[PDB]
Amino acid sequence: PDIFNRDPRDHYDLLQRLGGGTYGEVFKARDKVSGDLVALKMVKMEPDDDVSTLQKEILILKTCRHANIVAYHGSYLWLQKLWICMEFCGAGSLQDIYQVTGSLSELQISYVCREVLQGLAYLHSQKKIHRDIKGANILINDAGEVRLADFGISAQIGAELARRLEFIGTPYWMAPEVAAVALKGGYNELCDIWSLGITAIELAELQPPLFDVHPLRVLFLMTKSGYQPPRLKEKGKWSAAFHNFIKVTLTKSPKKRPSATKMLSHQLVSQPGLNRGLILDLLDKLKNGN
Amino acid sequence: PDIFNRDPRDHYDLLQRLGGGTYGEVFKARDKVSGDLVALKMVKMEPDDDVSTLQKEILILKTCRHANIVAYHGSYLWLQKLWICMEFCGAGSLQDIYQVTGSLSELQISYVCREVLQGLAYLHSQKKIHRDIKGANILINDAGEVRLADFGISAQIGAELARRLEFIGTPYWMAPEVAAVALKGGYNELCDIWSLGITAIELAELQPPLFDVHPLRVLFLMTKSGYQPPRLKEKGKWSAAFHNFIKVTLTKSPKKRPSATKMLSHQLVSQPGLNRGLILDLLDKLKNGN
Ligand SMILES: Cc1c(-c2cc3cc(NC(=O)O[C@H]4COC[C@@H]4C)ncc3c(N)c2F)cnc2c1NCCO2
Ligand SMILES: Cc1c(-c2cc3cc(NC(=O)O[C@H]4COC[C@@H]4C)ncc3c(N)c2F)cnc2c1NCCO2
Ligand code: NA
Repeated sequence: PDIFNRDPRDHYDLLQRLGGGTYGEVFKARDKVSGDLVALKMVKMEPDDDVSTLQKEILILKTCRHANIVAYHGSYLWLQKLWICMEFCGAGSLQDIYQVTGSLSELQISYVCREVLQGLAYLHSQKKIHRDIKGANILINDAGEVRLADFGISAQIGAELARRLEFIGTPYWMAPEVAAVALKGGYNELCDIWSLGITAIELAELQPPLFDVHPLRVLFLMTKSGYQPPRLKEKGKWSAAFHNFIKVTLTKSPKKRPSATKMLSHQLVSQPGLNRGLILDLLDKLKNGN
Repeated sequence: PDIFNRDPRDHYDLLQRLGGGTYGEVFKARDKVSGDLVALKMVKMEPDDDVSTLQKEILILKTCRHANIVAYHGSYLWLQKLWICMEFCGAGSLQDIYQVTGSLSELQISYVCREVLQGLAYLHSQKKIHRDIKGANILINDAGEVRLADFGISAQIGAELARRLEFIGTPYWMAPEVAAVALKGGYNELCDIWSLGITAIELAELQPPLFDVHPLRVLFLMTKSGYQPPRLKEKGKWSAAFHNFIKVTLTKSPKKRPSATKMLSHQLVSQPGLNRGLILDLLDKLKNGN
């Protein structure tokens, strides 16, 4: 896959850290030669991470042509630190945008959901799971394309699972079923479908349900037997299709939750009038206001 | 249950913390009146905590009279902290002991296994799961009795989760199945039967299996398909019954792992001659070598 064995700072200059920690170590950078702006993500490499596996995963990312996946431009290995070069989105995430433009329109939310579903179906078709669908992780590039970042690499999943070990504690005494559950963490492809439903509410109300309750209490609320899937709080403001999209995506039982493929036949994401223009208006509103 | 809503510092002199963090906030203290030594566990309360659930949970521990459960002496609620008064064990945990005496004999381990099984049977009958069966959490009072601690109350569960929130992330977007797993769902009480089998090995070799391996790598191995349940290293050193005890307690599938009650019929734990005299000898060995 031709992963560079060079210090990426040999070719780029870091300008700005992105995400405030929510993205990890991700930087806005400038191609020294061409001056092009890119995003460099640094995935710390453990000695255990087999570079043979890395090469296979990077090849998959390099050959990706899906319009809803963040563009891969190359990668670097230097001092056991893997760097991935991708497109830089001046607009950033949808969270960066609606924090300025405000509530997104139903059609705009519909376009976003359709595009994210298309991307989710591509990831799921590779037996990948995103696990963190949310406004902060859906990116709008300068051309108005909705894209998800594909970080399906063992070194990244290993880092996430490294925090999961600090969460569950020491494993030496754990039963196999406890270790298996803790490892998977309940994450399954259809969990991205639920997360998208929540995101649609986030884009519609500028925050997810129960955001006014501190996390610990929400975890106990979510896991009550009678926990009910959230809904939009302003009925009249939205069509029956939007409400139904939420109802269907936010199915409590994973077995009965529809896949990304099936969801693409839903009225809200199949309706006429969904075109890139909707995002170009949003970008205009962000750059120039009212 | 009469949870005294007075300052417990008025009735006890705090002498020294216990456990070095593994037990949380625990203090060896003295009753200012009777002079008896006690163990106080300080649980951080949330301003949200439902006090009705707390009372219902303390009454159960108060009316507990099981010989294999640490006695409950009373509790205090003060300045957003729940203090639980219990008996104090001058010898500490089996871990604190075998780190000085060396490995235990098969007969001593058999006695510890029957008593722990007795305590587990009680907790499992209450729909409670210990989850932390290990030498560090098996206490030995001066009389040679083996006792498990019953901290099966919501305040403690929330207390421990609040400490681990930094390692799991925000929950607002998580699907129900993901939230359920993060809150220790997905397995049975039989996981304690496994943890005791590992503990039996721990008491005989001073270490759980694979202790010399990185906890992350261990987890991966346990989840691997062909994972072999651990066994005792030196076969000749132990009886056929002890080996079988390990074999059945370390059954891979939980659907086939016997219950605490069913294990109490195993030869190793139903053999005559098992009494606290075995531990009183270990405590003597702890006091003056040999
Ligand atoms: C989303 C993500 C990324 C990631 C962020 C990017 C941000 C931007 N742009 C941006 O942030 O712009 C704002 C700052 O300046 C103006 C805007 C307000 N561009 C490209 C990115 C890119 N390719 C990425 F892969 C990297 N790692 C991640 C995640 N999700 C969580 C798991 O780890
Ligand atoms: C085990 C536990 C406890 C707990 C510890 C106790 C320690 C001692 N004694 C002791 O440690 O003595 C040594 C240090 O000094 C001399 C000895 C070497 N006595 C009574 C205890 C008692 N009743 C407890 F409930 C409290 N919270 C816990 C756990 N397990 C993890 C979850 O939270
Ligand atoms: Na062993």
